[PDB]
Amino acid sequence: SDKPKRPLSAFMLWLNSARESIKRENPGIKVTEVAKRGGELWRAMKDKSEWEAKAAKAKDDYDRAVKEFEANG
DNA sequence: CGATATTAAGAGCC
DNA sequence: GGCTCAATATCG
Repeated sequence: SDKPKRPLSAFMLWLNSARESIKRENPGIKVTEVAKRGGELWRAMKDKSEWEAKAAKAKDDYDRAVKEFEANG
């Protein structure tokens, strides 16, 4: 199928798991507080190759889905 | 289905 | 070359 949900950053990949880790320490948080805590934690996260490999995988399937967007429009 | 709220890195739309 | 992308939780 055409029209993909676009690819993500290495940040967004980690933020989804960090949301659950931040919920364990702060009960009032949802997503925007996790984005602020996220900014300070990602600044200190060297060797981010897990997060970079997962977003690079999403970029390859995005390029595949985008090829079908030109085949169907 | 589309709009509100916060933060980042990559390659696309036409 | 200005605009595009989630992730989670709710209402028009």
